[PDB]
Amino acid sequence: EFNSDLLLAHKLPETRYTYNERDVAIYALGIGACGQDAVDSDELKFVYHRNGQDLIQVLPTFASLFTLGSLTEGLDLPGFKYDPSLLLHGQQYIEIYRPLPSKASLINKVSLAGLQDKGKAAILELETRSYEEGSGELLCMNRTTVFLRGAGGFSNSSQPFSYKNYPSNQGLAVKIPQRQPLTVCEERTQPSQALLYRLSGDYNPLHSDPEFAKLAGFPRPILHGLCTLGFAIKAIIKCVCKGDPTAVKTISGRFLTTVFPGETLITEMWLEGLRVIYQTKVKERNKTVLAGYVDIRGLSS
Amino acid sequence: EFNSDLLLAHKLPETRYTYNERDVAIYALGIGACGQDAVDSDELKFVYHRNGQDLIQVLPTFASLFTLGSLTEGLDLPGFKYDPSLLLHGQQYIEIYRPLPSKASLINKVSLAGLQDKGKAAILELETRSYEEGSGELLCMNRTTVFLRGAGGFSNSSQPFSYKNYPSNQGLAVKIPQRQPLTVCEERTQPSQALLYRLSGDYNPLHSDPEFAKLAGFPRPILHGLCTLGFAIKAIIKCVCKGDPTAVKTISGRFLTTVFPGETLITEMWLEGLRVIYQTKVKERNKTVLAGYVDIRGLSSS
Repeated sequence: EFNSDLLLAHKLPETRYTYNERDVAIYALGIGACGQDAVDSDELKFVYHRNGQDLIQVLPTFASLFTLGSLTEGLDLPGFKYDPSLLLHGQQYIEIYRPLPSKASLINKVSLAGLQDKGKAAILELETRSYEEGSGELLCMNRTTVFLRGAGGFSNSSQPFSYKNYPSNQGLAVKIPQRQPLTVCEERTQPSQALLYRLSGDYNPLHSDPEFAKLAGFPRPILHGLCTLGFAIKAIIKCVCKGDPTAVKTISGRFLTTVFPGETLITEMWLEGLRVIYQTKVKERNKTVLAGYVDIRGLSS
Repeated sequence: EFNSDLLLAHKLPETRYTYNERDVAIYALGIGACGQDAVDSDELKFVYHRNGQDLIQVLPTFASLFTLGSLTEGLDLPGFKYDPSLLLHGQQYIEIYRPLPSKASLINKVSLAGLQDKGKAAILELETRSYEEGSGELLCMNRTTVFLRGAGGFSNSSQPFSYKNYPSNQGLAVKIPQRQPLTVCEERTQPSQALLYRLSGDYNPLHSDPEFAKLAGFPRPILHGLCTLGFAIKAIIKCVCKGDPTAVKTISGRFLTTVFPGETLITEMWLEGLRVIYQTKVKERNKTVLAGYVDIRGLSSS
């Protein structure tokens, strides 16, 4: 019952998403803004402004909230079924075309960017393009890569189905350079980090419910992968971009191991031209949990 | 009078662009579609269709017409002046997000993507984002890179101004692999190629007027670089993409040497994953005129 033509021709429905400056600030606190210093000049601008909360600046990983809903709700594709509870989020890819406003109404155009038959699992890549309702301008684009356990085996083993409808270098794993890191930044997450971060939209019991997380194989609920990503990109903004969030042009994050709220995240950064290569480790268990890159603006001044 | 902040905050006005299926076919003929064979199944679909001309397919380099006008008129940027006649077109970069329709009404939002003080010249990069009027969807994006002779020295030479507002890997020069090419395709351009291609929009006398071209430093009028680019990308569509223009997702082309209408273009191609690395030479003078890459769709069922 799987036909590739029908699936490639299928059109996924568009979405609306609305947010305001209070949503922006709750997100920023959810990913640790001013977590260590209330008067941190670099990070205070993400949660407060003397002339009104509408003037706070948006952290670029906020754009990841614009995808929420599709994959875990269901998302019916012609000739391709999967179990959403065994879904794993493999990587996130974000491109920021314009600085994100502190409030907006978005229209999200969604499209199937990739599908691979991997034997027992399938890899699915969904693209969300977020247009601002007033201007009509494209603010950003997200590509979400999920590992759909149990969803494989829908095509012929002689030629497994592989589909990539985007430039293949985007989100490619980049090797960690052999030299010492340019800058290392360390930040502790709060014991309640997941309970606060989930108020930005992702209410998955896996990050809040002890019993549910035990049944998933974890001794306590685990921090959202996208929260970890927010911490890392925040660190890059602080330690490489001189505090300016609008320096961030692309974000690639590959998720590796689980993080538990209350642990300390260490982000190591290298600079390769105008690409920041980075890696984030949990200090306590000394495990790498996140890796990727950030393309940044070049400006001599 | 040059301030970096004032320039970065400056917003360029948007433009409208309209085309139909006749514009598409004239373009396709302008970059050599069916140049060698009228009944070529691979290329006839770019200029004719059994069920009406509106069902012809659009060659992706057609999107380069959506930029025309900007740099050549003048385009005033705060604190930065330049002479548009001393403009040289260094590279083109195109991203195709959806296959281009055979007729459209576009809104082009334009923005300053890059500016460099290179001593006596400046490098300027303009981005055009083309939205379809009905859907509002972003069809494609162009980045045009021009070397503006005489425009340098606008910043303190003590710290030359460099500004790049896009992911720097896009359009990077990629090394030609040391192995032999996967595929080579060669096509003769027509002596009148530039006279036909300019009817798609670029009426610069440099490609049509013998006296004007001599005064620019050329023995005869030269073919538009974007015409050469059309030839290269068409060759890649036929020789790598099995004839499907919608396989093309990205186009980078760096212009290197002059081409004269009537010369024969040789395109060499290499495959590195889903990136085609390419190079175009003029057969007669054995000179490289164009180089870049094309990112293509991956689809196992093709």
